[PDB]
Amino acid sequence: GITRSGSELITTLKKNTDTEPKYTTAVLNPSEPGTFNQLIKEAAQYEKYRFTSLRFRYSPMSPSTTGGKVALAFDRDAAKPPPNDLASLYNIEGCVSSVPWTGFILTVPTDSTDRFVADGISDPKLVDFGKLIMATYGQGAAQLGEVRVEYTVQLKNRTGSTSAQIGDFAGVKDGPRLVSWSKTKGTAGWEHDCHFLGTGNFSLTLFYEKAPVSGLENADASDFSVLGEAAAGSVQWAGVKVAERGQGVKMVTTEEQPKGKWQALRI
Amino acid sequence: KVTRLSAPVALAYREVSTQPRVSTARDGITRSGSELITTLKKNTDTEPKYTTAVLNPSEPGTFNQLIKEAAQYEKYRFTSLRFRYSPMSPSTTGGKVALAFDRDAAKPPPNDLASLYNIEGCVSSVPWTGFILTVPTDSTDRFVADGISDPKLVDFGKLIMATYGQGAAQLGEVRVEYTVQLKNRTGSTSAQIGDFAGVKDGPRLVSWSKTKGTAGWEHDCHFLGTGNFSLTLFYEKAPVSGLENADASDFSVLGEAAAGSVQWAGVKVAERGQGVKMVTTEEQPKGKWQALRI
Amino acid sequence: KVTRLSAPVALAYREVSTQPRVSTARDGITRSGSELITTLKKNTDTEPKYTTAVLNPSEPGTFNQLIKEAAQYEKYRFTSLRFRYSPMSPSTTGGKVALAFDRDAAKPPPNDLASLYNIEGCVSSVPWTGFILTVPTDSTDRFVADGISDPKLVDFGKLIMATYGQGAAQLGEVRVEYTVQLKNRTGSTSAQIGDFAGVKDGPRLVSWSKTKGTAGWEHDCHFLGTGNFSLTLFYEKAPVSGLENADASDFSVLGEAAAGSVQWAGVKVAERGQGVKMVTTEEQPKGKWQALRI
Amino acid sequence: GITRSGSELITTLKKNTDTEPKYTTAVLNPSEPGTFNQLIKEAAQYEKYRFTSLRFRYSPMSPSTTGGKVALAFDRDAAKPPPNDLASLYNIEGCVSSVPWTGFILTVPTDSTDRFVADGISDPKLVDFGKLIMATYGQGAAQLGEVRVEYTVQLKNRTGSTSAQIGDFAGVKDGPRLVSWSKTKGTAGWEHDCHFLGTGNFSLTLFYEKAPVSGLENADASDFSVLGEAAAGSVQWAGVKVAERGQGVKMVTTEEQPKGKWQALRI
Amino acid sequence: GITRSGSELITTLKKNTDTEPKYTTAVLNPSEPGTFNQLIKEAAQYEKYRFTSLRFRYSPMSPSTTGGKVALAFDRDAAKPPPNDLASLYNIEG
Repeated sequence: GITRSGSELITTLKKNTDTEPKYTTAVLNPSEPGTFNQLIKEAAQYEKYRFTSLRFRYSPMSPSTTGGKVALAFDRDAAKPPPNDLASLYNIEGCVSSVPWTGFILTVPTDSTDRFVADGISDPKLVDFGKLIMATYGQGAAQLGEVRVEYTVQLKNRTGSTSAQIGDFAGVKDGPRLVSWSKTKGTAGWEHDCHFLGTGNFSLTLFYEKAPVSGLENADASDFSVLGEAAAGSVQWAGVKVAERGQGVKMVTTEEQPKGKWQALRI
Repeated sequence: KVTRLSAPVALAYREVSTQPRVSTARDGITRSGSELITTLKKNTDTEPKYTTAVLNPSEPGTFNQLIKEAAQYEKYRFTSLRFRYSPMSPSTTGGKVALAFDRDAAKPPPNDLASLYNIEGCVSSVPWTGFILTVPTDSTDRFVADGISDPKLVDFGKLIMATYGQGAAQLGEVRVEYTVQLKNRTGSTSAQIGDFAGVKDGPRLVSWSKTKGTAGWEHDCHFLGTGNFSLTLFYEKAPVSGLENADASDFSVLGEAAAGSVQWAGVKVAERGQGVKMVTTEEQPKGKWQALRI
Repeated sequence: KVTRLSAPVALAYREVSTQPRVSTARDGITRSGSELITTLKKNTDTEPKYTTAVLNPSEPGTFNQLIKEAAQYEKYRFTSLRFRYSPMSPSTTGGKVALAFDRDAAKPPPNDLASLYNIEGCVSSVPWTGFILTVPTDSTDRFVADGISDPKLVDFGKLIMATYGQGAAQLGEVRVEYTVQLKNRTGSTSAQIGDFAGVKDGPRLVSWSKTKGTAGWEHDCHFLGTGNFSLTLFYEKAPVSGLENADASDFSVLGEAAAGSVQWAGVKVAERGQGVKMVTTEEQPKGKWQALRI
Repeated sequence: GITRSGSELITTLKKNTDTEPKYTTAVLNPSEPGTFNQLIKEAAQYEKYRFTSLRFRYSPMSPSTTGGKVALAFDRDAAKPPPNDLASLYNIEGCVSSVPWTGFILTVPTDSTDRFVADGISDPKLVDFGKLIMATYGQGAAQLGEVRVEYTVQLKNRTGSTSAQIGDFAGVKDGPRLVSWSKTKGTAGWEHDCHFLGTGNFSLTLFYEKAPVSGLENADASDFSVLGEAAAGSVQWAGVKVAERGQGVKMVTTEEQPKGKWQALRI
Repeated sequence: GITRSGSELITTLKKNTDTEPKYTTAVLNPSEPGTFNQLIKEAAQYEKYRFTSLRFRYSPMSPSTTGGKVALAFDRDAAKPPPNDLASLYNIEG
């Protein structure tokens, strides 16, 4: 084995001037960028880990003239519906929400079993502890604060590999059959779907034939870079910068599914 | 007290996650609190406004984690139980957050304060601070509700909480510090199944409600027990209505009407015997139902 | 921690006026901090915004009282150095005031927080409180910049500071708690004089910048060292322009153009090698200049 | 520090049915793939080393009905012209050539100074011992044999980083400005160049506009996968499987450099 | 527990007068005859094992007037596609 130590800043939160919290539950595993954009680059050479240190601080950068709460407590079982309701939240360890005008920390009893990261899929339970959570309920106005993850990991067994990703459609069917980060659904009335399952800035590159409707548009997205035609048989490219998990981008070509091909590298 | 005081802009607390503790045979088991009973919500108005919540080993609207170990017993205790206004909202907000229990856990809250401010409990404070509440608990082997009954011989009394203010916020939260005694070994429950057979009915497997009808068919769908429930049930000629309610707590119907369908609701009662009803003709035969407590 | 907290309306501190202290020959001198490195200014916005300031015995934009005793030495230490957010602005204001150093005192701040909130330093807090910051200092005989160089082999790394908020105020101020080691006895400096002779030039008296040109006359006016400087200089056919800048820190030009004039500027650099330039024809002869560090 | 042990097979040799040897001199440094394709993957986290064990064997896999010699001796000063002539070779330790129908070994007196690998450039002398050599002079016919490098290394100081990827050409110039593995040169008479600086199986994906000449052809290459047009404005893809460092692939489009864009992910 | 010792002769190989290897990957487990025709008869009375000794020899019964290579190296993870290519092979212990 090798090791590490934290320094990440896992997404924020945003007002809530409402009477029911509202959660951003973020998942924890050596490779889940939506929780590690700087360490998901050294787990492409190993498989298994540790944790020995990891805590989340509500940095505190917003005056007191604002208030409410900012729940923040982890639940091993990093996967299952957040509740819907507080008490529900306020009953699951973690413990610790405080107001937004102060500086709090959060800590987690970490174990000691040689768990494996996801070069997929699996089951969200045998591969990673559990997701994190964060709610905040208030009404007085502000852009609360930010947090990270204080940690120290153990990456046993020397491996090495990974990426995102080339995924072609075959007139009858498709083809994602070589590491993901996006799911490509379509919404009928052809207008389509071009998605994510992972989080970070990417380098798209791809797909083609009948350069129709459009292409490479985007919606719940981060920066876009398209240097293509349209193509009616062309080539294309873009750089995303996402937001929280699952942000989407899309084309526009007819009616019913066959096309060409693509490849999505993470970067 | 004297001189110096710091009413901070902000004050706040940090509560955790109560993990539970328990005893031999002697003729009983036990417990300890950790629940968080609903909140409150502003009140930027000049008259309080109450959420009165009922107390009994099985009334989820006051225990979502202990109403799962009273399906094997019947009778209890209390030895410890207090409610804290956790305090998670700055001082730039204010008013009051009344909070005092009344044995007689069932009867109209008043309408007015003084009325409230005259019934022990005592203790409201402002929303920017952390307060606690405590209750003189007795010592009689009382029974939980595998129904219905009477809201008085089966459970101490409901709790209350008001808050009157106008400066803006989502005040705080509370729970129930407790330690119970669950004698007599029993075991059973859920949401009770009771079918009507065209000639007659059928409640013949543990209660909490009595189903009377008032002629001019408009009907009756009742309780003998007290707490939050999970209804689930009954059907055939989906008539008139169904699942309406009157002296009731929250209702949840996710059915048709049905003229042959299926249905569901969650109650949150008030004091003993609150009622809900259908509407289907004239003279009694129907279908079936099952009422689990929860 | 627990219970009670007073986030006062106002909190404030009272700092004085550090008078300095010093050692034999052995092969060195020493120091101790007391500087107040620029502030910050609101940010009533949702993305921080940084003033990253560079650290080296001579970089005034980080030492206006000690960059006067490194004109006689070359190499140092650090044994003590921390930055405090003095705290002089009521709580009726809020947000954050990031503040953490990164050895590698040169490289783009990010653009984004997490990015910031992932680089040690650690420590931002709200603006209505008094915080401190500290840095694990090493132990290698590093050299100051009588120029230019490379921003990495000559100085640890720049400091940073962000603050993101919206409630209104002129937050606070900070300095640098330190104690230095200035080995090797040298002595010299100012703002370096380097003239071009129609056939050739002339840098022949201590550096910090290299003056290249890129054909298509548009030119080059550079650095090999890092800190805030006082330019002063050069002249004759006041052409194109002059004293423009690109990968630069603050610029101060109080000249003509000149077609025979005089000029001046103050830089505040970034990491090593940032550039500034004139504009005059085609092929190299001119006049003269002198670049003092400060 | 960490450590290692050999198992590599450094290129062969090929007849020589001629009267003057002929050398393949191969350079030695923890990271020089042309001498380590399986260990140049764990020096992107350190900087400095050892050697404690390292020898080259002429495996012997070719009958005696063939003959000559297979010189094979290392020279610390791993960089300088091989000679031109034998005696020259037969005067520089190493020692040990034998015939091709036998099994020989080679060994090297290894030192003991904390030397640094090349995250570049430098000087070929202060960063690595010296290159290896191998000649063989014969005329009787065969594909002699193969060798490797018996070793055990020491990788001090914990570091971590490296590589050789999206790289666009801007009509005036290009753009590789985000991690390498290939250098794109062209040979005039437009016929072009599409290269490597790294080694492994890859997932290409990319570039486009005037779909000319060709595209994605290959030459000193491993498996190719092109699922593009040509494109005259299209899109493309391929999977390489290289050989030793620097194998090349190319397009064909005119005369003088501007085009479109590309991205090369390692995989 | 009981024990054993080898002596099996696991299939051969056959020319390859070609420029890309070609593999016969054979699986290892006390009962997988395609790797044990004499010991898969005494594991019908137990369940679990060991290994303490096991090596494969290329007996050598063919003159030198013939040549090439005969790769031969095991990979714990006794199941997954052989590659397609050498280097691929020539990178996996054995």
